[PDB]
Amino acid sequence: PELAVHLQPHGAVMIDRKSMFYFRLSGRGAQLAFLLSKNKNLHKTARIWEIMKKEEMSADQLKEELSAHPFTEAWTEGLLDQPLHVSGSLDSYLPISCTLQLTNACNLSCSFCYASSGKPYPEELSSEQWILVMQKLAAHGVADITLTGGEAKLIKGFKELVVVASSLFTNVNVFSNGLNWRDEEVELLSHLGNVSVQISIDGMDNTHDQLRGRKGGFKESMNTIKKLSEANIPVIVAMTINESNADEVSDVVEQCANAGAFIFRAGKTLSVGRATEGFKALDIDFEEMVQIQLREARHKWGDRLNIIDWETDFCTPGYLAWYIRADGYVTPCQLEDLPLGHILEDSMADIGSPARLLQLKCEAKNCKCIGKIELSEPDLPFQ
Amino acid sequence: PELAVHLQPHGAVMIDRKSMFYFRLSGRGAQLAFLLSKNKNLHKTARIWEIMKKEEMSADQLKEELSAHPFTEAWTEGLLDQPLHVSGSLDSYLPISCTLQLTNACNLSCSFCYASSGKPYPEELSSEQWILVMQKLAAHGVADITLTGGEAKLIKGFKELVVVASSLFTNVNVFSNGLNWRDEEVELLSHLGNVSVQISIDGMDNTHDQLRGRKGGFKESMNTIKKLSEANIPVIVAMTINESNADEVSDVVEQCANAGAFIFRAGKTLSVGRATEGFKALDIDFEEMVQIQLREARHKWGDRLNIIDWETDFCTPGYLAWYIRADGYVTPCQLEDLPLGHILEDSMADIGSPARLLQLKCEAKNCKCIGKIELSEPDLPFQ
Ligand SMILES: C[S@@+](CC[C@H](N)C(=O)[O-])C[C@H]1O[C@@H](n2cnc3c(N)ncnc32)[C@H](O)[C@@H]1O
Ligand SMILES: C[S@@+](CC[C@H](N)C(=O)[O-])C[C@H]1O[C@@H](n2cnc3c(N)ncnc32)[C@H](O)[C@@H]1O
Ligand code: SF4
Ligand code: SF4
Ligand code: FES
Ligand code: FES
Ligand SMILES: [Mg+2]
Ligand SMILES: [Mg+2]
Repeated sequence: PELAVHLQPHGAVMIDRKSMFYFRLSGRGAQLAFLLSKNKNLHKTARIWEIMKKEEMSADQLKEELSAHPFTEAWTEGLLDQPLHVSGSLDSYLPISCTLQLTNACNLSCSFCYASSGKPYPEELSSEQWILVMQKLAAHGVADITLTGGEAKLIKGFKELVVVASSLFTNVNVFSNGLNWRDEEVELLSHLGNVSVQISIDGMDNTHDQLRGRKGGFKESMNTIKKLSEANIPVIVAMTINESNADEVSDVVEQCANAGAFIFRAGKTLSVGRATEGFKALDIDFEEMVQIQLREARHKWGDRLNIIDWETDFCTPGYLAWYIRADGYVTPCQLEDLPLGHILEDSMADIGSPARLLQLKCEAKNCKCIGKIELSEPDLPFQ
Repeated sequence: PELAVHLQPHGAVMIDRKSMFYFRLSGRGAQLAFLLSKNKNLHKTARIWEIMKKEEMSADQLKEELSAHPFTEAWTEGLLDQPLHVSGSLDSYLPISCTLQLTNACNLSCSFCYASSGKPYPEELSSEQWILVMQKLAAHGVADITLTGGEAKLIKGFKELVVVASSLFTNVNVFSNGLNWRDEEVELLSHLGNVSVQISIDGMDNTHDQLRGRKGGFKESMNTIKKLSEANIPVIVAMTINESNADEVSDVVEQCANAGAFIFRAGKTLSVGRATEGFKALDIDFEEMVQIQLREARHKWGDRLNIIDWETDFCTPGYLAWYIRADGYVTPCQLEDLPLGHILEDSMADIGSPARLLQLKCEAKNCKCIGKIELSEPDLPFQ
């Protein structure tokens, strides 16, 4: 693991930047973690605690205390032996993960698209501006970046941008419809080494092609999955479910397994953007139909492919993750246009205002997760 | 080494956080460093460069390019194989080293004291406020902290504060007159492991005691040096030269070597604070007298003690190092009361304003280094 401690106004989190697992630290636990990362010795850390805190603590008591949870238990086995990166703020909520909508342009114009993509916004951040943004985010401790759109790789200067992303972040993911991939793009992402690709597949050939409005789209996108996987790029396949494709999940999973994909994830079509027109919620029969196929698929393909459960490493919207639109406005979530601020016009500290987050929590209509967030009781390191 | 890249408005620096050596990166060199830290392979990095830059580059050309300087040469030997910490800003100058004046209180009242120490300021930051400050500095990439005063360890809550400093920074140094050290303070700093102590010794017994106004001060302070060294704490001895002690340098060096000190540094008395009254610049005969003793001392004791040269790891005042006074005002240098800002009232970004730094560069009367600083031509990574 590549561990970091990220400070927040109500407490700190420890993050494994590689897996993006994170763990809410108690104030005491954070202090002990920092000590162990420095002196690397349970006896030394316990004795320091005794001196500074005027409280008895032996190495056995410290070991037993940390053995109370499997993650803190690893701190007694040398997990904290590498330098622990420090980031964040006690005064504002700064993210550990961001999703950057590089452009709203797209070669498709899917009738369900939550982003209403196809045409770019009249003014979008240039690749040079996104490179400025990424330097600011990385210097603030953002560890994980997703590049989306639209079709992200349509942005002029994409190659330089994705190199900057790879260089400045622990993990990069590029979301793509899988169309119009060039050999040197595959090669570039392969060599960069920390870039994954998420490809949308919405059915077998004919259903996918109808839903996406592209005859031959499935075959091209599946070929892209194969080329990426052959170049050792982790591929995540995202299938967005509706009444047309609900019965095709198991067949799609097989195709993805054969193509070498790493992860398969199915999700509902949400009533956002172009999908609002004529929206019908997935009724219960179709939802159960998906679930039985996911279960069957794990029995069959679970060895060769991670098949995600239908509906922590979840970065809480707004508090731990930001979505940055192609026009520069920052929101808690790719589904939400209610802004925290503007990435060029406002300071990082102002964007992460706790008061605004509370306001967005009660006013957001499209991100369903943010309204459900319950902050833990304040428990800060060092008091 | 524990390497970091710190962005500035005119270019980036690579820092070894352990030794505090740093190196101005060219924009190209910074890009190559990040790539090598990620894919860890000269062939992969060269090929990525070819694809993104549309310029030919083989592994041999990359190796030859980096072999042009001994530090970049190590990047072809795996120096960059651990995660590279990113910090800084393209819009303001943020420091990599800070010196925190925890209090202006002191048990002595030396007639030369640049800080005019003895009585605390009427309002000083509490240890709790300093702990808030340290979290902000560490989250902004400050790697190295010095705790000074006054006598820093007089601050209420010193033990908790120095533990926070050790926990949040790669290196901590505590400056002390060497008086009134408790056994558990020595033990605490020993166990923390990344804390050094700088002790002032201004002559042999009688000259030191006269200059410091403390009969028995030399014997007590030398005993502290011995206790600290016996506990494996690196001790730096600082001798501040005047006409009274200039001929005692070699004798002091011997005492410091015998006591186990790590570094000996002699410096001039500067016309700041209480020393302005009756100030006489060290004339040339006394300055040469010091130099001959330093030379003799290195011949004799250079094996057992680092004897610093009379008059990079020098962190440029204001641009790379901040001094934070006990009243919270930030200045470029411990000798200078001209402020960059206030650590509680102003944002980090506002304190490091490039325009204010230029103004301080031309208006500062007491820091002699800042006026001499010449910024290199702008050479930013990623354009
Ligand atoms: C906005 S697309 C951008 C990347 C790329 N153009 C693509 O389609 O894969 C990101 C993901 O959102 C999904 N998506 C689009 N509209 C949606 C909606 N209304 N509800 C749920 N997911 C949706 C897409 O199918 C895709 O998996
Ligand atoms: C301000 S003292 C604070 C720490 C502690 N009280 C001590 O004296 O070591 C830090 C250093 O500055 C030195 N110093 C004080 N006044 C000075 C002056 N006018 N010129 C040069 N150094 C000075 C001290 O001797 C000491 O080495
Ligand atoms: S879902 Fe992806 S491919 Fe379809 S219009 Fe939206 S951005 Fe384009
Ligand atoms: S030089 Fe150090 S010991 Fe002397 S008055 Fe100043 S702060 Fe106190
Ligand atoms: S994070 Fe916005 S809906 Fe889940
Ligand atoms: S840094 Fe101020 S005088 Fe040297
Ligand atoms: Mg059908
Ligand atoms: Mg004399």
